[PDB]
Amino acid sequence: MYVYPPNVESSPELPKHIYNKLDKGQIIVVIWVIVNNDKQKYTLKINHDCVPEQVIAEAIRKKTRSMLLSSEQLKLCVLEYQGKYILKVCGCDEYFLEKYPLSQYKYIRSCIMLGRMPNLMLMAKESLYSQLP
Ligand SMILES: CC(C)(C)OC(=O)NCCOCCOc1ccccc1-c1nnc(Nc2ccc(CC(N)=O)cc2F)c2ccsc12
Repeated sequence: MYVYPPNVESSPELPKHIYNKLDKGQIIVVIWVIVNNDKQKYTLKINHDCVPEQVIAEAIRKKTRSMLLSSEQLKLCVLEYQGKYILKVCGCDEYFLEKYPLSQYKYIRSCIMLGRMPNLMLMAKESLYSQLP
């Protein structure tokens, strides 16, 4: 269980041809989760420069929407749960573990260029843990 550094570009600035493909600075992503090992997903529209914990936070917003939480109650729940999970590129041993604008990760910036939908798996942070020798 080696964990590799984040696969990011050298600058958060988007090249001209990629910047002009944003829809009012926003992108759409699909977030998968294992629930039986059944799968559920969210399709979320987010600012391109959201950091991975803000993506997990938006999914927390969607999950608790029916509770009619106030902004303070949502902040409390987000601070409690957003650190217990991590985002992983579907089908690849690559994680978004560090605070970078999402579009600075090479997988996301490639999805924006090619017009492809980013697919990410939200997983428990403990699955990264290696046992001690
Ligand atoms: C924020 C906390 C941690 C309190 O929310 C949970 O306990 N989540 C559930 C456990 O999954 C653990 C990880 O889940 C999350 C953790 C953080 C943010 C969002 C989720 C999340 N939750 N549900 C998702 N779909 C989903 C719909 C309906 C059901 C059936 C049902 N009647 O519950 C089950 C489902 F799974 C999806 C789909 C994509 S992300 C996501």
